[PDB]
Amino acid sequence: GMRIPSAIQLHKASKTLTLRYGEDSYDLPAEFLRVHSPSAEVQGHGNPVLQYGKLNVGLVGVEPAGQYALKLSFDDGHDSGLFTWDYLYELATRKDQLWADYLAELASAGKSRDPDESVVKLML
Repeated sequence: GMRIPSAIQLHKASKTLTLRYGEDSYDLPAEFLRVHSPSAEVQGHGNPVLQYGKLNVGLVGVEPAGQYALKLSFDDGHDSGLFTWDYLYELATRKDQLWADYLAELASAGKSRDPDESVVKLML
């Protein structure tokens, strides 16, 4: 279709993107959106690489990049890439499942969200 927002909030005190998919109003965190950032002005590469040591990011700013994508700035980022519209809303209704998925990646890659985490279990 198209899904173009009217609620835009980055909630800078809590770094939360709020959006409204059709009727339904969701509020996603900044650290999810940094790692789920398919850069789009790469123009030569596109590997899936795990993005870790990024937990304490926040959102710093947000303005519409024309009519088809939303320019998004991240404190612990590089403020480049397109997010489109329909991909933003796709994420808006998917985050938890994608998060649970990205957790298992971080769990087993022997890295962490946290810049200085301490995996001190033994379960495998």
